[PDB]
Amino acid sequence: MKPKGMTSSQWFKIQHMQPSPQACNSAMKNINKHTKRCKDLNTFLHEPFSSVAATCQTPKIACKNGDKNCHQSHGAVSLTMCKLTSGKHPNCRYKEKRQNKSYVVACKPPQKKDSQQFHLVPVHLDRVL
Ligand SMILES: [Cl-]
Ligand SMILES: [Cl-]
Ligand SMILES: [Cl-]
Ligand SMILES: [Cl-]
Ligand SMILES: [Cl-]
Ligand SMILES: [Cl-]
Ligand SMILES: [Cl-]
Ligand SMILES: [Cl-]
Ligand SMILES: [Cl-]
Ligand SMILES: [Cl-]
Ligand SMILES: [Cl-]
Ligand SMILES: [Zn+2]
Ligand SMILES: [Zn+2]
Ligand SMILES: [Zn+2]
Ligand SMILES: [Zn+2]
Repeated sequence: MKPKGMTSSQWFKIQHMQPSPQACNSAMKNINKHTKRCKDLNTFLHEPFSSVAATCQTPKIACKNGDKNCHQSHGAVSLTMCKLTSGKHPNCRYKEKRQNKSYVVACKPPQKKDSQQFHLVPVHLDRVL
């Protein structure tokens, strides 16, 4: 789970930002280190953060929860889905699936001491098209 006191924007970066692609089994170790149990599924976006925060500028659309703070990407990007196939921590073994799809992020204003560069930042990944 997201550590107490960490912002949602910062968590989003840890969980999903992977500008240079990494193998799932390596990359999922840093996702799995807070619970030290194997996360079942995770998607990594192979884009610079600034390009994902730029998506917060597209027209507002409904998230999966019904709230109108989601935003679709301008275009498809490279991303990797990781899916747990076996193991127990620290042996979380994943099957990867590399894809080129658009995505939808939920966005909110930055909080606390988040950077001031972006007036809306991604706080969670809402869907992959
Ligand atoms: Cl997240
Ligand atoms: Cl951390
Ligand atoms: Cl940590
Ligand atoms: Cl995910
Ligand atoms: Cl990043
Ligand atoms: Cl949602
Ligand atoms: Cl709400
Ligand atoms: Cl293509
Ligand atoms: Cl998420
Ligand atoms: Cl969601
Ligand atoms: Cl989805
Ligand atoms: Zn940590
Ligand atoms: Zn709401
Ligand atoms: Zn997430
Ligand atoms: Zn959502």
